[PDB]
Amino acid sequence: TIQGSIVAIVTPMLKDGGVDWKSLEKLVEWHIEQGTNSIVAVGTTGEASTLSMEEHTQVIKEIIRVANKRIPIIAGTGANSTREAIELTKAAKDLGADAALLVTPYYNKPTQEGLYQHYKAIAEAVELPLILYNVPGRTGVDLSNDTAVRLAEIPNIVGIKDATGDVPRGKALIDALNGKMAVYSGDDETAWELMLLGADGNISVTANIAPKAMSEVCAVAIAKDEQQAKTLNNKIANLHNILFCESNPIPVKWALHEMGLIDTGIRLPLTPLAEQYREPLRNALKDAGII
Amino acid sequence: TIQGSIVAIVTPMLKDGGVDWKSLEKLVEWHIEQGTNSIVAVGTTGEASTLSMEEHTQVIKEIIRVANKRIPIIAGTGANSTREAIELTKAAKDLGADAALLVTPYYNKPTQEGLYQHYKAIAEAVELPLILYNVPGRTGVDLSNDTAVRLAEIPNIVGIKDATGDVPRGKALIDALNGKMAVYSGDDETAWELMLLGADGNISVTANIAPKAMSEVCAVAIAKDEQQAKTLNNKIANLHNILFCESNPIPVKWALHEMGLIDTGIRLPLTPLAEQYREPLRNALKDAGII
Ligand SMILES: N[C@@H](CCCC[NH3+])C(=O)O
Repeated sequence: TIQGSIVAIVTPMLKDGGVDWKSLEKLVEWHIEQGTNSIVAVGTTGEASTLSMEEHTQVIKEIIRVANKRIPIIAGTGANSTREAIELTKAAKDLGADAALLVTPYYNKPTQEGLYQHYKAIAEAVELPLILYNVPGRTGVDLSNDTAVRLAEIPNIVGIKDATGDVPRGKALIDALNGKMAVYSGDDETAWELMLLGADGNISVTANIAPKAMSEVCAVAIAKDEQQAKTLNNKIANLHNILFCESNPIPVKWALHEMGLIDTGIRLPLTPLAEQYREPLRNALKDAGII
Repeated sequence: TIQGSIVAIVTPMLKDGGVDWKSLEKLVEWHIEQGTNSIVAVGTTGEASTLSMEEHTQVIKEIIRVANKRIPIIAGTGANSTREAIELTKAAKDLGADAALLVTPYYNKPTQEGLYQHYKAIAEAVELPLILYNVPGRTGVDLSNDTAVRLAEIPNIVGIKDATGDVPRGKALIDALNGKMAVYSGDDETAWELMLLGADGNISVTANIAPKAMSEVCAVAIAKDEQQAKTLNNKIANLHNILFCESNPIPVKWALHEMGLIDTGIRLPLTPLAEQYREPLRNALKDAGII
């Protein structure tokens, strides 16, 4: 049921790396004003990895408070420990989050059965809608369509963020499932095509700097308007490319800085976008009319 | 500079997941007895990602207590947060660890420069020998030989665990380093080859079940006795392959259970060795004279 443009929102930071609450606040308000359908708080793009548990809670709480029930909020609550994922997802629920996005355990490479048992355990432990999140390139594991299909049987497992960018496989996944659970794109550059094939939305990086354009692209692709989905995407297709010239969220945070929306803060081991890409990005933002 | 067989020790668990302190004590004792040259406490093989911070500290504490200065203890203290890694590495230092092993930040994909700044920051914050650890298949990031050479200039960065299993690449690493830091194998199958090439040791998974054998293999290869290192390694070569039928430490823990040394405990998302693999493992263990 949650659909359209879902922004994986950055966690604005002060020069020293402290969370910049006033920028965070303005961003959320802007996304709501601009058309953004919902926000994933503290996901990969929001630097889940470098924020303390206390900061995860603080950030989730502020985004919910500022949203004021106008759009649904998803809390990023993934962990590579089943026990810890349970704790983070429970905390998200108690905070009133509408759903939780859970990346597959990264680094420790669990088996498919383990991924199955991991998710099942969380779903039975916390009574909240859970969205799976597969991004093999970052985690070391690949949650198969088959395993996702098995998980779709659990009532509170309501979707999956497929960041593979493998359109054929995403379509295969969509078809293998029925409205059993939703499928969200996690790859901005092929998102439009995924939604045209039935995905319910796009958990976007690009929606961070072009919330309305992406808002529109999703509405149109979900309505199966291929031609208008193609020409509305072409206008921002370049953005989809440069926002990953270095690992996300490095580029998108610098973009947001060139837009005057946030400061340069960014936490190690991540680093400020290398000088090498700042100008080509400034030009990409101009070419798209962002600035 | 630590040299030889360095066991990446498992952390024994009771059926319900609780750390089996008694078995751990017995294993540490056994390793010292059998010829193990060093122990890595709470590394990947020790399920560092599913142990609480307190259990982390406790495992290091116990291993150090039992070892009683007989052999150097390395503490696994890697994190994908620079702040977090410094905290864990200071802790290890204050606990009496001889060095710390830090895997490259996983999941969040820092740049090469981010990797350099991450490790540099930790080196300067904690006066303790640090060993880098590159295992691209688990982390989603590959610390290049160039970035390694850079880091080797730093006084207390004393070594690198190269888990690529790419010997020619390791040859190039050993050569480019000009001795500035040690190189350790993180791939049991090719460890004897990397050591014959100049590696100072093997942070081994196999040493968990064949410590006497891996200890001689290491000493002989480090001495550059190619014929004896090959024939000694040939006797345990099938183990290096079987111990990875599923993701480590899933197989080595079960092997150790078949040996009657530990219980079946393992924490989700990890799972006990799949049935189909238990017998073949038992046989390899029998052929190697372990069982
Ligand atoms: N630590 C080893 C274990 C994985 C087991 C593969 N089946 C690695 O990085 O590859």
